[PDB]
Amino acid sequence: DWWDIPYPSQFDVKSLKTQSFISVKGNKFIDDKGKTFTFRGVNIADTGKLLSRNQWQKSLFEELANNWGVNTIRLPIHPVSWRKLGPDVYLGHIDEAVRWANDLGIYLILDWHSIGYLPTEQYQHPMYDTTIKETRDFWRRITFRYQNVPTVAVYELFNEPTTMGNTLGERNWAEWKTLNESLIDMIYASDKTVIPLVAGFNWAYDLSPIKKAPIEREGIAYAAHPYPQKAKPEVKNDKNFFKLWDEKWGFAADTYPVIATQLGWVQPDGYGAHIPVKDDGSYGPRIVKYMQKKGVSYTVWVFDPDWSPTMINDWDFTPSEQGAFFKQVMLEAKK
Amino acid sequence: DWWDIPYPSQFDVKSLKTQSFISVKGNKFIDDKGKTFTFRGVNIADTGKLLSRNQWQKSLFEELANNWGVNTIRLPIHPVSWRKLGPDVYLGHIDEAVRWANDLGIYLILDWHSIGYLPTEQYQHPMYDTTIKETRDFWRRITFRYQNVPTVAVYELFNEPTTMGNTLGERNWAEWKTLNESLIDMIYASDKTVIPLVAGFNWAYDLSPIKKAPIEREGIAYAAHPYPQKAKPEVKNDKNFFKLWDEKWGFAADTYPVIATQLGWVQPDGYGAHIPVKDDGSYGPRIVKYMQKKGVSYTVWVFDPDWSPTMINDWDFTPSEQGAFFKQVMLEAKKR
Amino acid sequence: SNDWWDIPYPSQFDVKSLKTQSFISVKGNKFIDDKGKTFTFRGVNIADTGKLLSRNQWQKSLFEELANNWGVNTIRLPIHPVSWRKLGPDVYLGHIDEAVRWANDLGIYLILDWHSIGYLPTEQYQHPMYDTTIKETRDFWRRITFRYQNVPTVAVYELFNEPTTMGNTLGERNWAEWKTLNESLIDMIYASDKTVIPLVAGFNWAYDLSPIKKAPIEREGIAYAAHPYPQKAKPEVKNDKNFFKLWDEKWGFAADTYPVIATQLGWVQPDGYGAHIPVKDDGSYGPRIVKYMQKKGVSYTVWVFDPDWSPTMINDWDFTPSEQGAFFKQVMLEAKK
Ligand SMILES: OC[C@H]1O[C@@H](O[C@@H]2[C@@H](O)[C@H](O[C@H]3[C@H](O)[C@@H](O)[C@H](O)O[C@@H]3CO)O[C@H](CO)[C@H]2O)[C@H](O)[C@@H](O)[C@@H]1O
Ligand SMILES: OC[C@H]1O[C@@H](O[C@@H]2[C@@H](O)[C@H](O[C@H]3[C@H](O)[C@@H](O)[C@H](O)O[C@@H]3CO)O[C@H](CO)[C@H]2O)[C@H](O)[C@@H](O)[C@@H]1O
Ligand SMILES: OC[C@H]1O[C@@H](O[C@@H]2[C@@H](O)[C@H](O[C@H]3[C@H](O)[C@@H](O)[C@H](O)O[C@@H]3CO)O[C@H](CO)[C@H]2O)[C@H](O)[C@@H](O)[C@@H]1O
Ligand SMILES: [Cl-]
Ligand SMILES: [Cl-]
Ligand SMILES: [Cl-]
Ligand SMILES: [Cl-]
Ligand SMILES: [Cl-]
Ligand SMILES: [Cl-]
Ligand SMILES: [Cl-]
Ligand SMILES: [Cl-]
Ligand SMILES: [Cl-]
Ligand SMILES: [Cl-]
Ligand SMILES: [Cl-]
Ligand SMILES: [Cl-]
Ligand SMILES: [Mg+2]
Ligand SMILES: [Mg+2]
Ligand SMILES: [Mg+2]
Ligand SMILES: [Mg+2]
Ligand SMILES: [Mg+2]
Ligand code: NA
Repeated sequence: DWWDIPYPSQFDVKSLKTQSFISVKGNKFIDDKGKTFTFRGVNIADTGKLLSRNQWQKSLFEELANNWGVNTIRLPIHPVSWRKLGPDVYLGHIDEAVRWANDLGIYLILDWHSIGYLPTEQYQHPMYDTTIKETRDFWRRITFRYQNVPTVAVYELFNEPTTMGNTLGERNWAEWKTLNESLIDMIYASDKTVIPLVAGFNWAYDLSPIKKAPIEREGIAYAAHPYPQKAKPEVKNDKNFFKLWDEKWGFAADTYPVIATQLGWVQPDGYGAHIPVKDDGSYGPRIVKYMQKKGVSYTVWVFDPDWSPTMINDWDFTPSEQGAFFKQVMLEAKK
Repeated sequence: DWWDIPYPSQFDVKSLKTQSFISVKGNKFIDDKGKTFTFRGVNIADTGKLLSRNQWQKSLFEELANNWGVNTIRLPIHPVSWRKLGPDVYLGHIDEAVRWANDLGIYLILDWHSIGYLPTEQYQHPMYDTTIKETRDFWRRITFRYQNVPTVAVYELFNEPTTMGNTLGERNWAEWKTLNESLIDMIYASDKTVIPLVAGFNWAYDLSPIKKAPIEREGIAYAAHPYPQKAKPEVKNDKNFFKLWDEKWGFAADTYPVIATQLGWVQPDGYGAHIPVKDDGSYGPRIVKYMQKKGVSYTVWVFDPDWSPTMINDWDFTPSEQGAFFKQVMLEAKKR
Repeated sequence: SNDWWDIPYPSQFDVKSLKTQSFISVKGNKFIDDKGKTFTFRGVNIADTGKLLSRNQWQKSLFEELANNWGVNTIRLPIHPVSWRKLGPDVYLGHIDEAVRWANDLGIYLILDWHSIGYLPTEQYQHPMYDTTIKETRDFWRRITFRYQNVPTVAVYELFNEPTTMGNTLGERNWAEWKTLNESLIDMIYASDKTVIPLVAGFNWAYDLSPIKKAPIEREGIAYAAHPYPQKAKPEVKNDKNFFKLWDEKWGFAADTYPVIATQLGWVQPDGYGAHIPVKDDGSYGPRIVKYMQKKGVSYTVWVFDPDWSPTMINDWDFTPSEQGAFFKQVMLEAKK
């Protein structure tokens, strides 16, 4: 009977090992000793995708933490999967990830993984389909459940804002800013320790609206998705890419913390190659140097052998080209 | 086939015996002879809950009208139940209630029983989940079906507005006022005889925004849900409670009619007792004294043996502590 | 797969499968073809695709009968939201593809009509068969516009059949709100295919265009809809002058400035099959509305070429004409010559 459906519960914080909260201070993330912190890690696939082939298991997190140098895993929660498993079940699996990550001393970014224009509720593909109501309810449920959990560090409100050339609606920063502020307010009402992560347009590439109209809330960070072909100089060299990246997103790191929550590449004739992820490989060192110099955090897309661009070519973790490259970067940074 | 689905029908007003319309005049409800009317009664449970145990029957209304002194029953229509039964079936059951109530000379308050913040479509619990679209459609359908029906006196638009400490959204009176005004316009386009009942924030406790920004429509009343622990005076007496009640909701009764559409208590150590309904029993006399001196209408929550605070222990109507108290209040008021 | 991550991205209609057929465009108050010649849409509604499928009447032979024997150059498809949901987008679009091929084979054009009745801003409607949301409406037009990019056969996107608040029982009718919402739909459509013709309707069931004099839709290439059923205008004395004047006041004036399509019109006898206000008439309306539209150069699609939905143009699927059917058949055959 519907009147017997129970009220929800909160994650048991006493079940966790000691782990520092991460906080925002100025343009930096800091730990609870005030030391500058950067998120460095990978995306994995949606929980439901992983479960379907029995790959949702602690051993995945152990591989990443022990052999790939990560301190962070981004979970791209697809709305269609949230519905298919159902909130109750999906949250039970996120609980597993919290325990696994906490045991390894690594952090999670929870990403509401839609692509499109939330104010008109139009999207790139049905797997990303959602509504304002459902998006708010997702964040309400997450915020309540993971109150006071240091492991869950960042709430990435809406993966990739885009109107696809205004075919989805009229992109309007004021409208999107207001909606983000509304989501932030629901979260902060419930847990002030979490870091909301806000994205710009052009699939989370273009932060330039914040130069004059930044989100008017404290404690937030900005996302950036600097895939190789987002910037399109004729002469492909460091100086030209840096000029273009500076203008569209890199400038943000001067004032706010930035997480490049997707980045990566595959050869133009490789597996799952498509605009804007095609590159000859020179992008790898370029984006890493750029982020290193600016102190930008990152999670590579994607530690999965099916979804592209892949970091691994099979579930024995055989590295792809970009996987081998980023593996060494992250291991060296962990050292 | 969908193109053969019929258009809706209106309730047959000739099926009813004579019963006065209730109307709003200034700060009072009145009947069709101008006599001041006070709604005094109870909530019963959602229709679907009652049907599930075969307790949706005229006998329930007879018990209340004959033995408990009520002149009003409030029906808390839960959105999840509206969906589960479906509109067509649920309306057929409301039609039964209308006939039963009319035959007994009592009135109905129809309550769209949600708890949360309709402008952001976020709620306390999924049983209350709704949308602006579904809420409008509920009122559209009700207004059409029950046109010119005196028995159905009050349309209580949204039971308990709350943002749960702004976890559901940012409470904003202007926005809420505007949405109620939109709903009222839909209703009044269809039936100007009905009384809309509008609620404030803090679970329909706080009407204070209306001091400066009242709903800009005539013929409405305001809800109040003055549970015992809503007001929290350090020193618990008539003076301090009356002052706090005055400030947040009682003042409204100076200017508009007010229905306390939920009130009641359970002893603090009682099975199932919770904030804000815990009380040592002194609230009963105090809230009744306050309401009586201000001429405030009321429907006790709840005449059900399961849903708390209960007025009865079982379906033989054994009164609970608050049940026994309010029964004697209502029987005495009916004789006055 | 039954796996959601394997669901393909959508595809566009194969424009190479089509015979040559001119695009129709808007220029001033006229429709024109690709030679610059003034074009007039003249044809009929048929029923919703799902209704027709249910009895195996969604057939090429229906389009052939109309094009070959009834003088039409246009068919309007009234896509009901409940049917969109019942068949599902993917399947419904596959059936629209059939219509595109049929119409192109015959050299005739389609008007695609998102066939709801009510007030989209509040998402409240006349009947559940018309029920929709802003989200679903936008998505319909997004999908349609993508699929039929660069397809001349598909000429007009009729955004929302019949705006009405039913005496403000559905919401407060408000031109500014409605204008803005139509502009929003147009922007999404134009971002995907600038060649299409959006068709915008006013209140009172797509009858009152008068608000456009000072508050027209602020986009180029727009046509306006009117549904001038016989009892919409109510002159005290029934004669040509009084009907023409009332028609010009509420909608016909629009044709002086913009192209207009009367996407529903027609009548039945007051004691006839399915008779109801506002479609009852003794027949004098037929010559009147045709004379008026021909003077103004107004395009039209009669409601409806179906034996079940009323007012009918035919009594059976052998195409035996009803009173209005025979009348309009003669008019359209003469106009085609
Ligand atoms: O079935 C089609 C195709 O799917 C490919 O995997 C997809 C990923 O490439 C895709 O990654 C994108 C992110 O979701 C976006 O946020 C970002 O804009 O772009 C990323 C790179 O495209 O994710 C989806 C799931 O969201 C995957 O389905 C397969 O690799 C490929 O084999 C297959 O043909
Ligand atoms: O299943 C949990 C619990 O349900 C209890 O019954 C509930 C009622 O107590 C509850 O009453 C509330 C009103 O609906 C609200 O408007 C008001 O704010 O607060 C009232 C409580 O003080 O109603 C719900 C249905 O809406 C009932 O489920 C049972 O009493 C209890 O035994 C059971 O464990
Ligand atoms: O089942 C009831 C009744 O349905 C009739 O068919 C309906 C059509 O008459 C109706 O046409 C209307 C248009 O849809 C509207 O846009 C316009 O305002 O009014 C038209 C009528 O004047 O369409 C619906 C589908 O939308 C049909 O169901 C049958 O003709 C009748 O026999 C039957 O009893
Ligand atoms: Cl519970
Ligand atoms: Cl576990
Ligand atoms: Cl964009
Ligand atoms: Cl803040
Ligand atoms: Cl009876
Ligand atoms: Cl509140
Ligand atoms: Cl406020
Ligand atoms: Cl008024
Ligand atoms: Cl109207
Ligand atoms: Cl207006
Ligand atoms: Cl334009
Ligand atoms: Cl009629
Ligand atoms: Mg946390
Ligand atoms: Mg484009
Ligand atoms: Mg009434
Ligand atoms: Mg008894
Ligand atoms: Mg076209
Ligand atoms: Na579009």
